[PDB]
Amino acid sequence: CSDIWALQGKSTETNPLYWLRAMDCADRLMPAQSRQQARQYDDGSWQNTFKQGILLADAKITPYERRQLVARIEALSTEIPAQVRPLYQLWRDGQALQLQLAEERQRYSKLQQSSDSELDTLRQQHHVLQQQLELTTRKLEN
Amino acid sequence: CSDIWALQGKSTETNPLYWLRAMDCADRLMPAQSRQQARQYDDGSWQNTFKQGILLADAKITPYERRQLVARIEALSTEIPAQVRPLYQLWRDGQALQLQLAEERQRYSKLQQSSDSELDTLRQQHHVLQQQLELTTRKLENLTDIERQLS
Repeated sequence: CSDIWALQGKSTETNPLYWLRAMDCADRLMPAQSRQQARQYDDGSWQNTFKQGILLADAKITPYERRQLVARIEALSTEIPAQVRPLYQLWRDGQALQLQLAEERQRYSKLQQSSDSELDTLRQQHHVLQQQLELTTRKLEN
Repeated sequence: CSDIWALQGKSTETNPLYWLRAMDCADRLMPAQSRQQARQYDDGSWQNTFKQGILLADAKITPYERRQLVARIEALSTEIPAQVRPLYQLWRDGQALQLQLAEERQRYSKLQQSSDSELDTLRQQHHVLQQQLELTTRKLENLTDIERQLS
């Protein structure tokens, strides 16, 4: 696994077995090691961007980091060798669905926040309205 | 792509490039074509069960159906060869996320319904008490003005 990251060349890039190993090796790393290793692959070529994505995906990254990860991976989709596309696609779909999950959890968090604040606003208003009514009833008796 | 599903053997089942090609071909089928193909691989072996899962993955299936497909191949995951395991993990995690998203959307649907019914009732109560107080306040104002002018 120590040797797989440095491999370059036409014969390596177009081999689905290479990228499968790379992804396998990344799963074996500790999240902190994945983040650190990904930093090496910032040249901007599709090969390094893909390698960076594979490593960065296994790190403890933020949802907005993954949003940016997904975007960079989608941008280079046309340069992915035809043989590798089905593997790339499967890995990308995995990153995409993790993003959707993060977005759904955010949606739920916004609904639970807004509903609670709206409910309690009404409950404070119910307290004022109830007392003001009973004060008014009292003043009518006087 | 029509020939790919029929293959069997040690040279094929331990072949990551074979399963990759299968997943690729499954993408090029319509749900009706997927279902018909899946019906022919139901012997119960890990090979067939994996095939079925791949075919039925994008067959417009229910979350319950998805969970069953996942479950059948998961129960035989130890039999999957070392060369194929990394690819199986990718595919399973994709299905696992889909099941998690189905649960999440169901959770959101429940909170949406429950909160809307609780808010509607409380909004209705707020409107009623507003009108009540306004009618009572006006009465107080009116009656006070009469007594004050009298005094």
